[PDB]
Order: sequence, then structure tokens, then C-alpha cells
Amino acid sequence: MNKEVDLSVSCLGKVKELKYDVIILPWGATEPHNLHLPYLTDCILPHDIAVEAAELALSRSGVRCMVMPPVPFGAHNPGQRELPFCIHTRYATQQAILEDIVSSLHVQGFRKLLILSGHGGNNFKGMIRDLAFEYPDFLIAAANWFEVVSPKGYFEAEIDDHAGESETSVMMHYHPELVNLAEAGDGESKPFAIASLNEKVAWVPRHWDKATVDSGVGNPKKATAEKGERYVKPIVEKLAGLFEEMAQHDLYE
Amino acid sequence: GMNKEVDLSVSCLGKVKELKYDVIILPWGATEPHNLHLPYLTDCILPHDIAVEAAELALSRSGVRCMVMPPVPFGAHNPGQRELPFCIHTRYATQQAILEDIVSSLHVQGFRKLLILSGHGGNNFKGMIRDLAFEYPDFLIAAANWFEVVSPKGYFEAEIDDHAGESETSVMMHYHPELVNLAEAGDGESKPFAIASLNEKVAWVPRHWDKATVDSGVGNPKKATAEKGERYVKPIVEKLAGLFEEMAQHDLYE
Amino acid sequence: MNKEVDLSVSCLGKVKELKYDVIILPWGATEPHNLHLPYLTDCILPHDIAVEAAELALSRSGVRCMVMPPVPFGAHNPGQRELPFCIHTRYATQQAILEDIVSSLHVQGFRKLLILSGHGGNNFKGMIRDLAFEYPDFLIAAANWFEVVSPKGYFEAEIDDHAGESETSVMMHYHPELVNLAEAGDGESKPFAIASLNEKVAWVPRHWDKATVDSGVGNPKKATAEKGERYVKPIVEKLAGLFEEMAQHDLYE
Amino acid sequence: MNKEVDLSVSCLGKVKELKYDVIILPWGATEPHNLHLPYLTDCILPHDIAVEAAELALSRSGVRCMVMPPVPFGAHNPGQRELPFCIHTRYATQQAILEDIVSSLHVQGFRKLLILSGHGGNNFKGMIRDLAFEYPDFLIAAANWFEVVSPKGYFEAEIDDHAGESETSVMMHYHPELVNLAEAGDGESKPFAIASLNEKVAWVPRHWDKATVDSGVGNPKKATAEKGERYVKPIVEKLAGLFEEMAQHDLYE
Amino acid sequence: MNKEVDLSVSCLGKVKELKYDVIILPWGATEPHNLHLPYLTDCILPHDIAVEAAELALSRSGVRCMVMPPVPFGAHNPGQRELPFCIHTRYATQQAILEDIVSSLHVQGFRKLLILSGHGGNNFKGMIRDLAFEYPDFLIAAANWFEVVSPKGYFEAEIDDHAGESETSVMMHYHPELVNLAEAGDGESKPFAIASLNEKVAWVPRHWDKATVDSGVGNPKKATAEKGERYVKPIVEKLAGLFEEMAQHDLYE
Amino acid sequence: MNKEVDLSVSCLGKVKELKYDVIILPWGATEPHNLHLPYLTDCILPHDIAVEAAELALSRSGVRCMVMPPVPFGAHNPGQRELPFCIHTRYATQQAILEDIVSSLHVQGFRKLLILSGHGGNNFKGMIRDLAFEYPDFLIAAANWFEVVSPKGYFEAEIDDHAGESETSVMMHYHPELVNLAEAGDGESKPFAIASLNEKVAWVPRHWDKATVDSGVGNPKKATAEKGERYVKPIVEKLAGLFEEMAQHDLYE
Ligand SMILES: [Ca+2]
Ligand SMILES: [Ca+2]
Ligand SMILES: [Ca+2]
Ligand SMILES: [Ca+2]
Ligand SMILES: [Ca+2]
Ligand SMILES: [Ca+2]
Ligand SMILES: [Ca+2]
Ligand SMILES: [Cl-]
Ligand SMILES: [Cl-]
Ligand SMILES: [Cl-]
Ligand SMILES: [Cl-]
Ligand SMILES: [Cl-]
Ligand SMILES: [Cl-]
Ligand SMILES: [Cl-]
Ligand SMILES: [Zn+2]
Ligand SMILES: [Zn+2]
Ligand SMILES: [Zn+2]
Ligand SMILES: [Zn+2]
Ligand SMILES: [Zn+2]
Ligand SMILES: [Zn+2]
Ligand SMILES: [Zn+2]
Ligand SMILES: [Zn+2]
Ligand SMILES: [Zn+2]
Ligand SMILES: [Zn+2]
Ligand SMILES: [Zn+2]
Ligand SMILES: [Zn+2]
Repeated sequence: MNKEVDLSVSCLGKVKELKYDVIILPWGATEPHNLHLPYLTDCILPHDIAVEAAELALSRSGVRCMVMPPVPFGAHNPGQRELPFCIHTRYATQQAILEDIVSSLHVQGFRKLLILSGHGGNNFKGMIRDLAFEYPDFLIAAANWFEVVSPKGYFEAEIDDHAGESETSVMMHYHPELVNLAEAGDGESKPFAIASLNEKVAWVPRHWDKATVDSGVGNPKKATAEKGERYVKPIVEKLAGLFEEMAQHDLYE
Repeated sequence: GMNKEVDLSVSCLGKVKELKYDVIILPWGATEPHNLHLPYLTDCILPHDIAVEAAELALSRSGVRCMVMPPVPFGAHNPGQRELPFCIHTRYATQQAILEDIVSSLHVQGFRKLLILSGHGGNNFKGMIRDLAFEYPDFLIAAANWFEVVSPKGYFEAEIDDHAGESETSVMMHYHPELVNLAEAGDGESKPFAIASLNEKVAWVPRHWDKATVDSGVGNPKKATAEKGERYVKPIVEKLAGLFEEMAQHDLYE
Repeated sequence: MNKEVDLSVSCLGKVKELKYDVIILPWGATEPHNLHLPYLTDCILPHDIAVEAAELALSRSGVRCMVMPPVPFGAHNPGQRELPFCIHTRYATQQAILEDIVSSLHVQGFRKLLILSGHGGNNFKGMIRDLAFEYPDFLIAAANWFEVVSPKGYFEAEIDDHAGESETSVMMHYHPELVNLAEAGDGESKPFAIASLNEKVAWVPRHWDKATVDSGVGNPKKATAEKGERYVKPIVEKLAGLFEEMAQHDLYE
Repeated sequence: MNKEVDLSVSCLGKVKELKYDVIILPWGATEPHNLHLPYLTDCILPHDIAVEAAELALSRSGVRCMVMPPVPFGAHNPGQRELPFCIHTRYATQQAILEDIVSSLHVQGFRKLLILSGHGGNNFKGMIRDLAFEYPDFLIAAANWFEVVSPKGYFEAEIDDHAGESETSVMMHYHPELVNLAEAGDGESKPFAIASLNEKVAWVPRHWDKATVDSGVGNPKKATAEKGERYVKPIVEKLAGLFEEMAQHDLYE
Repeated sequence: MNKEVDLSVSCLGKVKELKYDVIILPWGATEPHNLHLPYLTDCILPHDIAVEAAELALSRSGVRCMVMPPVPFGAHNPGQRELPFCIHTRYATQQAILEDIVSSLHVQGFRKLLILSGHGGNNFKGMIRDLAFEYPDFLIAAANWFEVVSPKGYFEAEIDDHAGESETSVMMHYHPELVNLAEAGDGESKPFAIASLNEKVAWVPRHWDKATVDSGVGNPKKATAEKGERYVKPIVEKLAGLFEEMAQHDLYE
Repeated sequence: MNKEVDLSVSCLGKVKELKYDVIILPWGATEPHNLHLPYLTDCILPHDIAVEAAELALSRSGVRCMVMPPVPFGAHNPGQRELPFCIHTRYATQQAILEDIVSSLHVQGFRKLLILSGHGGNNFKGMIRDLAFEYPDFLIAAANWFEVVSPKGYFEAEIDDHAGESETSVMMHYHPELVNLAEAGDGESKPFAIASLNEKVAWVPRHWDKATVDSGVGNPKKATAEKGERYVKPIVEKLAGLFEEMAQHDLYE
């Protein structure tokens, strides 16, 4: 438990006299993840990663970041909304939320935000361009935690898009109590009938009811806690460096 | 302890996919300073914990199975609160968009009954519910503040107890003692309006936190105890369990 | 007829050289009231109450208030929209209206507004919160006219929620020509089949099509003009006092 | 007082057993009208015309029309918003209002609506077009009451755009108690400095602050009740004829 | 080809060192025009007229105007949206477009815009009113090109509302290669069955599915390039004159 | 000029009796492109490529596609909005436009759409997600034309992000009349001061006012028409294939 950098457990007494340089907003989804992983995986993983990166930036450079509570409202695909307790969030709803967050942070004096997404269906570039014009003095960056470091050499499964080896391993590391690997299905996935879409000539969202069986995309069976521990270490290190640099530099000098 | 059957925050598809759910409970909170000593997420944490307890009671007692959704941390706040660090004011339209998206999804999934259990008195859902009643005429949405299910009067000593006070502190001490250090609390001294009729409640204006409060609390929380909190939530939990069961077993009118 | 404090009958020549301290916005509904009361009851009653309070405030303290034209756009319940000429107004529509009113009044130099509602279906706290941030120097209060003084002990009917003894008495007092009590039905109402909702553990809107027969909720038969006269006197006095204090004090001092 | 065709005075008891063929929606503004005319002129005038026309159609044809309460929310020009108690309504606010009105009337089974406007600043064609796709079985027509019959030859003043001889004469006829013509300014107006805008090659809204003194456009001096009575007789007959034809014919046959 | 005044062919190099006085936005529609005219007629015609007008203003007075690319998003009528490739634009969508265009132009330092519409179903008065409050130092004017000079006098056909003799003649002048007059139908149109709507007591949009056979409204078959040339000459001169006056005068002086 | 597959030149008479299988929506931007390339480069290029692919699909397989007029409304970066005649479009405005296009196309019976973007600032995945739930029977795919084929071996310049060698070459091929290579600047660009943003640990938009001098990103000076001609051949062939597969297969089979 870290009240200095994790708002989810913090209180005003602990934060009111401290200077904060960068705000971190974990952004996930309420989404089924194969049969074995939590509905809130895309919130929990970026939150725990962000807190660790915040701890490193503080101990390493004295840069203090606050990790906000994660946003559980993700954008989903055809076939997912019909699965129980999967919440599809319209883009405009997500934008309204980010607007309200940035408005408040701005009033509070903050000027640097990183959105750390745990859901690949979330896209923030358009929202960020629009807010760049409303709040010209407020820097907003965006990343998916799972794109900071390539999974090559860290995991065996070749297909690993959702609730696969990487997500399961990272969950096993941070919260082994939240996942029983023995409960996982194989995460078999089916391609489109339009070859050009499989060749990525153009993009169409995967339909979950046609493309998946257990809601996972990728076999998680070789996942371990140790694999998760090893993978997140360079992720945390690179994110901490970004927080430090966002704190220490203007965007252009 | 961890309950994947009724607490979506810890649950997974494997546990939920072969079970029948009757009622959905949406805890709706705020990200909001609570004096110096309570968590920023107090208004999310408390209704989540109450609702899970009531879900567990309804299940063991009647076989009525409810799902408690993840708490919504987007509250509507007052003047002077937005400037406090990490407090997030949410516009009513933003909240309505959220509830629209939740209801749309739950409706596609086959669900037809939802209770919004609020932890924050600044949240108001009657307009959203009226508007959604016309869009989804087969979908029942109720709303309650957890702290209005049973009056705190009798259960606590402090007479002023509106925000981060004795009652909220006690219930946090009960459910999450590790999250609250009572020794860190301020007195929660509050200042009334200079317009008497507003103090008398002839009309309503929002309290300005910057003018009205010193430590962001409204009410002295210092006689708070875990046991006071435990005793107060017992009847709240039992009444909510009863509402869950009757929502599951009856239509609104018969 | 009072052109000084009632915009419904006023003109620019009467008002242009006067100072106004508080603006009053009566907000009602276009809504069936049992068989006997006007569709515009919820506009008419706060308008007349407001004008009398404004007159009292001026005579007694020299505080001059303008009563704006009533908003006939109320928020209604399931079953009411199907009744002829009942106009359900969405919350967003209502918010748009109040934004336009506040924006104009602000440009005109006004900084003090009371919304005096005649329809309990209307809720303004959310709107007021959001406008507080948009216009921080603009004070907006809201009240239902019928909550200023409790009707318990002014009226005999136990149930009296809509077009019952209280509303009818007050209409009989202000506009006896618009109400014929002989035409009223009993206003019988049915409760919910979910006991916890009648006990008010939680809130669900009453469904008019299941809960009412004639659109009324409460028996109006014991209504008299004299009861209405007696009931509005302290409401008007209390509101006049509010206006005076709003004109004469800052929100905090 | 006519509870049959005027909702502003009507009740559910008088309306509930009767068939209504056309709904008429008076749509005005809250707007200063020189020094002499009511703020609510643009609501009062279409309301009274429409009621008289509805009474004519009913007595001569048995076609029954309901005249809804006037919408006091108009679209205004630069300079008007700063005049006390003028309320500028955004187009989107107006459209939200009509959508709510039409959605309610539609559920009630009504299929034919006339928006009878009293304010030239109001434009409903875009709203009507959009609602024709949402409710293809719902006929919406719009008219300005003051364009049903040209004022040429009914009034003396050449410039007569706002709070001028025609509107004043029509108010003198319907509500002589609400207007004292001796209080009027000359309603002097200044043109643009861009000649082609005065020639109407292109449209720009008139700025009230630059172009008017007393808020009127056109001298009302020669207004009389006689002139008002004479002008409205053919307007009322034309509108009664339209109500009858909307009632008895499909748009196309 | 004119890179000085036509953005559709221009590049930053050509424009970056020149002073621009007025911005011209052609606004059209994607709409069937009888059998023979282009879908983009309403974009092409005002574009070509604006460019010629800008060229005349430049040569004659040294006033330099930029003609923006045409907006192909018009507001359409019942029965048109079912015709292949006709795109109906909601009023709110058009307003969002104009807001974005104005916000960008304002930031660039421009303060004068003319919207030149090619489609009668487009209405900008409301948008202009709302924007005058948001951008008080930004003059926006609007005109339909075909209303700058009345076509009566210049053309034979009695009816000429859409894709008729005037539009066909003007297209044959500017782009003879895009129109084969031999393919045109007669553009026969049916009136309403409600007499008063044909007489224009009130407005209802024409229903294209009931009212037209070939999608045209007006017989175009006497159209000629010479007639089109003749008609655009005085339109081009009047518009050039408006651009020069807009550039050289404040709205009021 | 091909009226069969290019709506910008087509007319109802040519299309009304033909079966169309897939709709192609070119989506561009109004944006400075170094000194030498047109402001409409991002509209013109995907338009011309789409028309060629539509011709190939028809000649080769009998699959008939309509290329809609290009949408000139792009999402832009800080620094771009201040450049003359650059029009930044908010995400919500873009989505309102796509909502309108799809609504119309759906009414007309079409069930398949490819958005072919010319501007990398445009992002359609969110809009497409939200529309999949609104119109579950309507397939929407998105592609950037410049991502269909890698530039490796086709062009020399290493940096080529905007108005560089590839775009300049492709414009020289399709419209040599619209580009003078001799006018081009070097398209020099500058990185961020935040090293982790240059390493792509997270995303922030480039600020044009700090990162470019001439508005281009990439040296265009080795561009040729023959390089453009060679490059678009496989782009056209792959897109033709996608159009055919879209016409002939369900998304999943
Ligand atoms: Ca399946
Ligand atoms: Ca680093
Ligand atoms: Ca009970
Ligand atoms: Ca008092
Ligand atoms: Ca001239
Ligand atoms: Ca620079
Ligand atoms: Ca292929
Ligand atoms: Cl689904
Ligand atoms: Cl996908
Ligand atoms: Cl409050
Ligand atoms: Cl209720
Ligand atoms: Cl005007
Ligand atoms: Cl029309
Ligand atoms: Cl970028
Ligand atoms: Zn995930
Ligand atoms: Zn995910
Ligand atoms: Zn609280
Ligand atoms: Zn709270
Ligand atoms: Zn009432
Ligand atoms: Zn009411
Ligand atoms: Zn008027
Ligand atoms: Zn007016
Ligand atoms: Zn046309
Ligand atoms: Zn047109
Ligand atoms: Zn480009
Ligand atoms: Zn581009």
C-alpha cells in the first residue's frame, strides 16, 4: 500500500503538502478475459504497473507522480457486449470522462498527464488532439502498457492478443489470488472470411461471437508468475524514465 | 472474503457464465477528499462493501443472486472542491452518458433490474432514470444512497455529520481499518451561509467547500469506532437484502 | 397587473431605469392534474406566489425582483407522456434552457437567481452544480414552492401528492375561474408491489398508467380557496425574506 | 376563455373525450419591443390568432384544434442579449424543445402539428427536416403569423420590422390593457455600412446595439386597434382554412 | 486554374506571403439533380461563381479573397434520402462543421466569412446567430448564389426549383463536359393536396417520392450555355462588389 | 472521367439502374503539405486510387463500387491550426458526418463501406465500433492508402511522413498540373525534448510550429511521377482485391 502515489488508497492528509509533477491515469475496461482472468484485468494491470513506475521515478530521481483510480469504461467489439457484465462505452462517453478529469486537474494546477491503457480497444489520439486546442498548456500523452516492451523472449505463445500468456502471467505476478490458470480455456480464435482483412489491407473489428469460443484470444497455458515479473520490470523502467523526462523537460526546448 | 459469485471486481467469466442473476447493483461513488484521514475513494468503497454483503445475505437467505458491478468513481461536486488536489467533478451529462452505456449493455445481456447504490450525496439520478424509463420501458432502475437506508441518528454521537464525519469514518473503520488513521483527522469544523433562509432550507444552494470547511470534512469524526460502524451497517445490509429479494420476486406493479 | 415585477405583463419602458436585485424563474410543467385543474397549474402557482413575494419584498424592504415568464417544460414519469398534451422534457433539454437563461441574464449584469419550481418531477441540483463552475459569480438557488412551508396541518387529505387538496386550494385562491372542484375525481392511487420501494429504501418513479385513474394523486374534495389563502401567506413571507437576504448578503461573510 | 382549444386554460376533464385533428404550437420570444410593447408580444400574438382561428375552424367545419402554450424561447441578434430580460435561445435548445414536444404528441397519437411563430428570428425548417426522418408519419408545418397576409395596404409606416405599426396595432386590438402607445419611441434604425448587405445580396444579422435606440425597428406612432382588427381578420380566416385542409387531406393525394 | 483564390488547387507556397481580406465558403449538397446533372452540382456552381467573383474583386479593387473547398453536406427532404448516394446532413452536423471551420479561421486571424450556398435546403441564419455570440469579432454572411439575381427574366421555364433551366444552363456554361442535356427528364412535379400549403400560408417540405418522377423540379430542356453565361455575369459582379465592401468597411461605421 | 464509379462526376441517370456492391468513402484533410503540394492532397490521392481500384474490380470481376466525394475534414495537430486555411475537425464532428453518411447509405440498401483515408491524423476505429452496434448489418472497414504497401524499394528518402517523396511522387503521377516540385522545401523536422516520446514509449502529437519549418516532414526532392506510378500499381491491385472480397464474402463464413 502506497498513499504517496496511489490515489486508490490515499487521503488528503498524505498528499496536501507534497508536490506532484505528473498525473497518471490508468484506463481499462470491464470485459471478460477467457474464463480465468478478472473482468477488471485491463484496469488492475496498468494500475499496478503505474504505481511501480511512480515508486521508481520517486526513489530514482525525486519525481513524484500520482496514479489516479483506473477508468473501467472501455470500447468493445461486436459480440462482446452480449457477454454478461461486459460494458461497452461509446467514444463520446469516454471523451466526456477525460474532459471532466482534465478540467479538474487543470484547475488544480496540474499540467502533465499520461493515460496508461490496459485495453487495446481504447484509442485516445483524437481526444488528445481536441484537448490540445482547449488546454494548450496541458500535456497529455498516451500508451498501452503492453506495447512498451515487445513480448519476444518473454513469452512462448505466438498468438497472444487478449487474456493470453502475457496478461495471465502479469496477473499471476501482481495478484495470484485473482487467477486460477487451471480454469483457462485454450483461447482458440478464428480469422475473417475476407482474406484482405486478415492480411491487414484494411481494418474491421473482430466479432467475438464468431472469432472466439471462451472470449480469450491466445492460449494462456504456459503463463507463470515469474514470466510476468520479468516482463514488467523493463516496462516499469521505461515508464519511470518517461515520467522523469515529462517532469524535467518541456515538450520542445 | 473474496466472492466471485456476487463481486464483479474480483470475478471472472468462468464463475459467472452458468449462473442466473436476478438483480444488478451499481455502486456509484466519487473521487473526493474526506477530511484528512479517509480515502479519496470512500464513496466508492462503502457502497461496494455494503452491496456485496447484502448480495451475500440475499443469496444465502433466498437464493436470489445479484451482481455487484465495479464502483463508478465519477461524482458531482461543489464549488471549492474541484480545486482540491485529485478531486474530479463530473458533469451530469457525463454521468448520464455513463449510465446510458451501462444500461444499454446490461439490456442486451438480458438483464432488466438495476439498483444504483450511491455513496455520494452530490449524485442525483432521478432525471436520468426518468429519461431511461422511456428508452428502456422494460428495464427497472432504482436509486438509493446507502446512508439513507437507515438514519444515522441514534447510531452516532456527533450532531453535525455530513461528510467524512463520525458515521463515514466508523463504517470505514469497520470495513477497511487499514485505510483510516483516525489520529490524522481534523475536527471537520463547518461554517453556515450568511443568508439565513438558505440555512433554514427555504431554498437550496450548494455549500462552497472553500468558504465552509477547513480540512474538507463536515463533522467531527473523532468519536468514530469500528463497532459503531458494524452496528449501523447491520440494518442497512438487511434492508437492502430485502429490496434485492423483492425486486427479484415481483414486478413493480402486479 | 404589475409591470414592475412581472415580466409576463411588462415592457422595456417600465423596467429600463430600475435596478433589479434578484431574478425569479418560475418553472412548471404541461401536465394533466386530475380532471379539474389546469394543464398549466405548475406554472401558474409558482408565478403567482413569486409575484406576491416580489411585491412584499419591494414594499417591505425596497428590494426589487423580476419574475420571469414560467418555463412550461417539466420532467415526467412513465404513463404520463401518453396522456393527451402532457409534454415530457428530457433533463438535457431542461439544462439547455437554463444555460441559455443564465447566459443571457449574466450578460445583462445579473448575478442572483432563484428557480421557483411548481413541479416536483423537476430536479435542478445537477444543473446548478455545473453552472457554478461555468459562472462562479452567479448565485442560483432552487426551491419547490410547496416545500417552503409543509402542508401537514393546512390540509385534511392524508395523501396529497399531485392535484390534491393543497394544489386545488391554492388554485381556488388565485384563479377560482380556472378550477371547478365538482369536476374532480377522487385521485385514488395504487402503491408498488415491491414493499421496500413503498417504504422508500430505494426510489423508482410512480407509473401513472398503473398508479392513477384520473391522473390525480390524492383526494382534492376538501379543497377551499380559504385554505389556499392561509397556506400561501407564510410561503410568500418566507420567500420575500429569502429575496431580501439574497439582495442584502453575500453567500458567505 | 375556451377550454376546448386553448390548453393554457384547459383541463383533462374538458379535453379527454374529444377528438383533436391539428395541434398548433405558438412559438415566440422573450424580447423587448420598443418601450411600449410587452416582452411576451411574440407569444401573445400568435397564441391569440391561433385560438381565434381554432374557434373559427371548429364552428364552421367541426375541425377541432388544440392550441398548446406558447414557447417563450426565441433566437436573437447581436446586441439584444445585453438588453435586460431578453433571452437568447440557441438553435440546439430550440430543437431539443421541439423534439420533446413532438415525441410526446406522437405517443399520444397526434400526427399533425403547426408551429405558428411570432418571432422572425426563429427558423424551423432544419428541425422539421430532421424530424421528418425520425417521425415520417408526423406532419409538421411552420408559419409566421405576420406573413400569412402581407401588411402592404393595412398600415402606413414603410419600415415596420419589430414592435412597429402592425405588431402594435394587433396588440391594441387583442390586449389594449398591455400596451400604451404614447410610451413608444420612434423605432429609428440604422443600416449597415456594407451596401450590398442593405441590398440583400447576402444576409448578416442586424446588430441591435448599433442599429436601434429604443429596441424597436419601425415607427409605431400610427397604430390603432381598428387597424389591428382589420389586418387579423384575413389572417384568422386563412389559418382556419389551413387547419381544415390539414385535418381533411393527406399531404399528397 | 487559380492558386491565388481557389484552395482546391492552391498550396502553402502560393498563399503564405499574401494578405487575404475575405474567406468564401461554398456549401453544397450531394444530391440527385434530375437524370442529367452531377450529384455535386450544388458544390460546383457556387465554387465556380465564387472563384470568378474573387478574381474580379482582385483585378478590379486589389481585394484578395480565398475560396475554400466546397462542403458537400446538405440538408434534404423526405423521399430524397432513399435515392442512391443522396446524403442527408443533420442541422447539428452542419453546425459542428461550421464551428470547426470558424474556430480554425479565427485562430489564423481571419475575421470575415461569406457562406455561398448552392442548395436551398441549407439554412445558416441560426448557426450565424449562435456563432455571433461565441465569436463577436467574426463577421459571417450567407447567400444562395441563385438568389443574388432573380432568375425570372433570364430563363423561360415556369418552374425552376431544382435541376431546372437555370442550374442546367449555368452548368453547361462552366462544365459542359459534366452534362448531356439529351439525358434530362421533364422534371414534372406534383403539388400538395393541402391548398393552403401550395399557397404558402405555411411551409412543409416537398416529399420527393410523391412530388417528382426523375428527381428534378422544373423542365430544363430549353437550357443553354449562353443563358447560363448571361445569368452568372451579374451574379459574379454583385458578389465581387460585396467582397470589396466586406473588405473595406466595418459592418457599421 | 467515369460516371459509373466516381460520384464527383456522376449523375442519377448513369447510376439508377446499376447494382452497387461496395461504397468507398475517401476521407482527407484540408492541410498545408510543404510549400508545393495541394491543400487537398489527402482527399485527391485516396480518391484517385479508389477510382482506379473500383475500375479494376469491375473490369476484372464485375464487382461494382461507388467512390463517394472525398470528405475534406481532417483531425490536426497543435501548430497546424494556425497555418492559413488549415481546418481542424473535432472527432465528434467527424463522427456526426460518418453517422449521416451511413444513415443515408443504409436507407438506400447498402450494407458495405470502406473508408479510405488520405490523412494519418484520421482515426476511425472508435466510430466504427459505435456504429457496429447501431447498424449491426452494415460492415465498415477503414484503411490508410499509404499503408497498403511499404515504401521500401519504391522511394529513397528515409523520413517521409508528410508531403514527402511518396505523396509528392503520387501527386506528380495523378495530377502533375497541381504540383511543381521546384517549389518544395526540404521538409526538415525536429524531435521532442522528451527522449521517451521520440522512442515511442508513449504518444503525444508533434507540434507543427516547433517540429517543421515549411509544414512538410520529409525531403520530397527525389520525387518523380514514375515512382508514383510504380507505387500505386500494387496499392490499387490490393484494394481492388479487398473490394471484390467484400462484395463476394460475408465477414465470417
Ligand atoms: Ca461462437
Ligand atoms: Ca529511459
Ligand atoms: Ca425488508
Ligand atoms: Ca424569514
Ligand atoms: Ca455593387
Ligand atoms: Ca516555428
Ligand atoms: Ca488480393
Ligand atoms: Cl454484442
Ligand atoms: Cl479488433
Ligand atoms: Cl450541498
Ligand atoms: Cl415519482
Ligand atoms: Cl436580422
Ligand atoms: Cl421544400
Ligand atoms: Cl503526430
Ligand atoms: Zn485485457
Ligand atoms: Zn481488453
Ligand atoms: Zn463520503
Ligand atoms: Zn461524497
Ligand atoms: Zn402540479
Ligand atoms: Zn406536476
Ligand atoms: Zn415581436
Ligand atoms: Zn421578435
Ligand atoms: Zn442544385
Ligand atoms: Zn440542392
Ligand atoms: Zn498528406
Ligand atoms: Zn495529412
